[PDB]
Amino acid sequence: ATFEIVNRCSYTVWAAASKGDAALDAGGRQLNSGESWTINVEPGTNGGKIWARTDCYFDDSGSGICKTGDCGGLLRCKRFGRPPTTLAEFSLNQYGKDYIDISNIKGFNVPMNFSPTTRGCRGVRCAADIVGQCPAKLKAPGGGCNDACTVFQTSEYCCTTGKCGPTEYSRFFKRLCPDAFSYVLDKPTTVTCPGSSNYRVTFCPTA
Repeated sequence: ATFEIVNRCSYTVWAAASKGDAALDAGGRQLNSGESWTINVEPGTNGGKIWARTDCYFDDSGSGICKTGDCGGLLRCKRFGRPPTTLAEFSLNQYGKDYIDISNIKGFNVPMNFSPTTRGCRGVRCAADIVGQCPAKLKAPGGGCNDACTVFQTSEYCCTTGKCGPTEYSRFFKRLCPDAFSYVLDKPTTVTCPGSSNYRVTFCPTA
């Protein structure tokens, strides 16, 4: 499957793509404003994610740091990123269907649209000004709006027991972005697409 990753933001981002125990494609790349990066994701990939990283520095070996979304200091991510990260999430070719979503369960850094580029389903978007509106207790000084699990580390926010409800913090994310997951047991906003669809992830879509 092909994913075109487009940075419509006015600022540079460092895109990242991983399934948690491996890179997808090259795993990460710099995208200046307006740049596009097309990656190939193997069919059957389960639990893949694409995100943006902000305010990164990398040396000539591809080692460094980002203020949001850092993946163990690597330009080419093999693992998931450090919150806060708006997440494009997907599992492909699962009994004939692909499943996609946007999640704020690990916070929000950059606005995003995640849409199919082939027929048979719809896209999702979370492009409200979550960072500007972020609750004071959730604001990440390095940038972004953390989720409440990252900040407070409670069973309720982290859904550790499997039995959690919505919270004042989850409701903040959900009010701003109804089409994204706001907590683990949110009513799902997953979209079912035809198996082997292709996609576009656009950072700052309303930019």
